[PDB]
Amino acid sequence: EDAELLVTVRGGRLRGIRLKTPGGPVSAFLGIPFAEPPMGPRRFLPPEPKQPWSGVVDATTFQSVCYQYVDTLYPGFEGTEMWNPNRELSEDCLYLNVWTPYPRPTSPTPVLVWIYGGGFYSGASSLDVYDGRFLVQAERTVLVSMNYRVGAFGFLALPGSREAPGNVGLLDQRLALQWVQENVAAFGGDPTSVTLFGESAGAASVGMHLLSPPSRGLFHRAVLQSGAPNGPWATVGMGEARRRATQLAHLVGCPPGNDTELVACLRTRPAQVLVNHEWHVLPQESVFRFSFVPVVDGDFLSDTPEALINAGDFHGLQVLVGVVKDEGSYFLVYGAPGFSKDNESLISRAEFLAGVRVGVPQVSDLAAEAVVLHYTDWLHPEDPARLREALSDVVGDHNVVCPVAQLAGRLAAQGARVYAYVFEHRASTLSWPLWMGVPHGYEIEFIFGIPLDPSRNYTAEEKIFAQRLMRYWANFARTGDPNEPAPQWPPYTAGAQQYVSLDLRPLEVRRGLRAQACAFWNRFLPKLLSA
Amino acid sequence: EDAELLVTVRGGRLRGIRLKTPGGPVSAFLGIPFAEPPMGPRRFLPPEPKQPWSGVVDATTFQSVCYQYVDTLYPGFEGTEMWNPNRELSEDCLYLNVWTPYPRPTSPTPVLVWIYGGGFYSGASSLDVYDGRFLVQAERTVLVSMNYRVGAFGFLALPGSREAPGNVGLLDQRLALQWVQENVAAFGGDPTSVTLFGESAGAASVGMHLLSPPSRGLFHRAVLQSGAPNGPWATVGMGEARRRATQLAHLVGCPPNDTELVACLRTRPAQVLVNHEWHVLPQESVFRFSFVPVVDGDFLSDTPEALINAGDFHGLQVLVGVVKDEGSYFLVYGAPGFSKDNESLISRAEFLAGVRVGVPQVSDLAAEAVVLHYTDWLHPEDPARLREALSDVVGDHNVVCPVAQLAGRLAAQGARVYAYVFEHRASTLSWPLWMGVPHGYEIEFIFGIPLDPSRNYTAEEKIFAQRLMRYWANFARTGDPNEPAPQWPPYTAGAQQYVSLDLRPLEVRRGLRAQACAFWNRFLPKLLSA
Ligand SMILES: *[C@@H]1O[C@H](CO[C@@H]2O[C@@H](C)[C@@H](O)[C@@H](O)[C@@H]2O)[C@@H](O[C@@H]2O[C@H](CO)[C@@H](O)[C@H](O)[C@H]2NC(C)=O)[C@H](O)[C@H]1NC(C)=O
Ligand SMILES: NC(=O)c1cc[n+](COC[n+]2ccccc2/C=N/O)cc1
Ligand SMILES: NC(=O)c1cc[n+](COC[n+]2ccccc2/C=N/O)cc1
Repeated sequence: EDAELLVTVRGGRLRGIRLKTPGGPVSAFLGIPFAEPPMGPRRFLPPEPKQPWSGVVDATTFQSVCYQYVDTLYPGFEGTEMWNPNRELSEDCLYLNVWTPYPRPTSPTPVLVWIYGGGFYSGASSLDVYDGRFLVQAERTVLVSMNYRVGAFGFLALPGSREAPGNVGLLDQRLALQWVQENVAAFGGDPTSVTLFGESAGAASVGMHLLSPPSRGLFHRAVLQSGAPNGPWATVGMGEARRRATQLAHLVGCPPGNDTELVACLRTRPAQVLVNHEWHVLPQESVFRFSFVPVVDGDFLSDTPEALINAGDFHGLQVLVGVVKDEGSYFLVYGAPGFSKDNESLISRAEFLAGVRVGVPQVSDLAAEAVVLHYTDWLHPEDPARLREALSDVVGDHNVVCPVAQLAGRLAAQGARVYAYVFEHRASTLSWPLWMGVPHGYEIEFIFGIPLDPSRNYTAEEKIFAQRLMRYWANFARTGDPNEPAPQWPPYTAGAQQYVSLDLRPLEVRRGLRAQACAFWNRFLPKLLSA
Repeated sequence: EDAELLVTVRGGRLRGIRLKTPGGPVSAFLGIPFAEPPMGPRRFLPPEPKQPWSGVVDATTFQSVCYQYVDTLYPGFEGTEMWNPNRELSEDCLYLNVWTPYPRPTSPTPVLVWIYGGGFYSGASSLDVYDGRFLVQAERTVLVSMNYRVGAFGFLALPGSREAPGNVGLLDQRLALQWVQENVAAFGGDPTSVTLFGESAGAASVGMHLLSPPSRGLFHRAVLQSGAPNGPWATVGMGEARRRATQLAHLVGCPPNDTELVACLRTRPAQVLVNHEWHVLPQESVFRFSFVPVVDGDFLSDTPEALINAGDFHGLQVLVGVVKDEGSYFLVYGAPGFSKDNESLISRAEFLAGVRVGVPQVSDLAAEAVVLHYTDWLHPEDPARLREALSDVVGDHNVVCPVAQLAGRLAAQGARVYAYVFEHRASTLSWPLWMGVPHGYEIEFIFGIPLDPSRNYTAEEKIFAQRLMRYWANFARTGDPNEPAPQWPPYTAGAQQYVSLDLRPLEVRRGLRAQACAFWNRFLPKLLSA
């Protein structure tokens, strides 16, 4: 028996595997149970901690993907299949993974904890692009990632009720963070230096842990990649969540009233059946809206994330935030009129005006025209190419860039040191069409060092670029500064608004995360909706 | 005596005067009475045609200026005094002026009619900058200008009442226009070729004659320089007009019945009325005027905006334009932090205060949309950028975008439109350089004032003035400013082409602040409704 692959955590003993990487070996503990399986009577309930076990649990492979919708838009196409479950769908999915250097570190080492995205309805820690072996080998870091319940299984809420309190998917993440504090030292890891990093809904989750006091004590730095908790999609009100919880029950057949009788009927339904109706709940066919997301309940989140962002004191905290260059294009192929991955998507003006209401759903007619005013070039009001880029900017700015910018500015002004980036390299292996640019999510594979995988076909240049980005992230985890203690990465402040661009070229500093556009979304448009 | 200087019109005989020019003489007939003096019981009443006279009317000097406020803000400053009255004030002021070539033309000659501006509260046809001798010597048209009543005397309205129906200053202009049709031929004019041209409130007046059928059959072409009938300042509703008239009565000690109140105002000396007209404004503004044309269903059957969108304008040729910095002039009269004697480098708090002063409403959220569009959010506190931005706010809202909207609607409904931006700063300009090319400082080049050797213009500016007089007169003859050479293309709603007028040859450009004007003409209007 290899002593390096045997570790004792507070619940019992574990056996791991030695993963081969180009640089050398790393120790992986994949599929460690951290909660009791949330099934049967435990569906929709907060996670119960894993009861201790006798013997040795083999943590040698990724456990099941939490039950979730599978995207069928472009079957067999790499650009969509890379995000689809690469394990079996099961409600028994509350397992986490740990990567550590081989041999185990002598002194305590800082942790990265990955929270995957997927619109709070999908995602898994087992995806190839989340493979932790390259980061941990290259930077001698401990990487942890966990599965959390998505969809109705994680975020269906009948607020006030004990059976469907909502936000249990977030509590899954919290329990995993609690697990990291009690047990990461056994893997040679430092529980006093734990950096959350996540992407999209993962980034939004990271932010909600920043705004929830019981979670704040579990980590010390944050990285928010192409997402934020204050995005118009990341939360719902109690009333909205309740209306979506019972509408799901009705299309499912519940009841054939009491909140307990309602959810008890929901528990008798097979998991696939909830997934298949999940959607038909949204008040409007849109893009960038998701049926079951965290609920502003007064518990996990005492107020809305904006109220909390604005009222928070963030001294002693370090944050790394950023977006891709073309946050918007990925979502337009999924339902906006005139768009496909298989043509140039040169839309008409009528299609642009229609796409605006799909991309900015649930707003007054006056609000929609303000969007049309600011994003139309009135010297070329009908140029199809400009209309396509403009719609991409609309839903990209509204959903991602402007929420991230708003967060970064409040954090910087209120005592946190912020660091901002725009990821602008288009991978040589990208399967999406050229007009989509640098789409949402396609910096992840470079942060995890995927180009170092000999199985893949990235250029030698892209490999060096991943090694540089891995160093930035690890530098931030250790120091809270991505800079090497070489062009300097300046902190982001509300005034200067400095960020750097990430591509094959050296770091270049720029100012403003779409400052003109985001002034519309973060300053004016809220005051239009009140009045 | 000189037979060229004697002309007989319907009302009787007049005697003119020969005037000199560096290119030869021209004939002037200044101070021709075209209406009965609107005094005493005729105050606020529509003009009555001048009754025939016996004898010879002396038409050798300008007549009195209509009673108006006099600008006392920078006493003795050229840039100020050039617009102030240069003749004595009087309610006896309804006179017009005719300039013809010398000797008088034998064939019918195209006629230009000038309507001065001055916010509908001031102005005079006698001002040096409106001297017609150069235009008519160089281009051999007939030129006419009239005085019309301004302020309360021209536009005080008690709608419905007969004692103060409003818009009589516009009727003064119409009456003079009727006078031209009946009498311009006696000077060699062609009443079948009358081009209206005016600046600022005069341009808005021209536009209103475009939209009023009784005026429309009285001219053939129109030039609107830095003004529109659809400006947020050029018209007023019936209710707001009535409120302003009654407050002015209260301010002058009149109570408080339409008949009794007009009667009491008729007893007040004219200067008393002038001293208070500005105090009936509901706010502390720039670019808003107490007594302006009223939309009452008579002169204007509807709002100028409504009449523009409904109009068929085939067979109409219009010349429209603005100067480069329409807003800068108006900020030294009240925007916080501005002066002509400093660089006016304002702070954000001043810029924000200056937005409520430039765009008098809405009361709460509309102000927010303006500051959003006009802030550079990478440089939100740069004073130089804020000075320039508040100038754009005032200029766009009040002039540029009303012009752009009129031009687009007229073009898309059958009119041939020519658009210009005047971008030359005169070497003689007395205003500071941060004001650029201010509002009003294209006129002197249009009237060929640089040709006067007594002034201090350059050789390049004299050629520029001659080129401008040629464009305007070309348009008055043919509806096309182009010389029958880079070409001035018509302005269309899609291409939005215009030319820059400066010492360089014509340069074609697209868009009269297309982005800024989308906000003012498309979004903002909808915001108010909801
Ligand atoms: C670009 O493609 C979109 C998407 O539809 C295509 O139609 C398929 C038959 C196939 O050829 C793929 O390229 C795409 O999936 C086009 O939008 C469609 O247009 C048709 C007719 O107007 C309509 O019936 C569909 O409903 C439309 N789909 C959507 C999502 O709007 C678009 O016209 C194409 N643009 C081009 C060719 O310039
Ligand atoms: N629960 C559902 O049925 C359901 C259906 C569709 N979507 C939206 O999915 C489309 N989509 C839209 C944008 C990006 C990705 C994807 C697909 N990801 O798997 C969410 C839930
Ligand atoms: N009666 C009025 O509305 C009114 C408005 C403004 N002013 C004075 O405004 C100053 N001003 C501002 C801009 C141009 C000229 C002048 C001055 N008049 O010659 C007088 C009367």
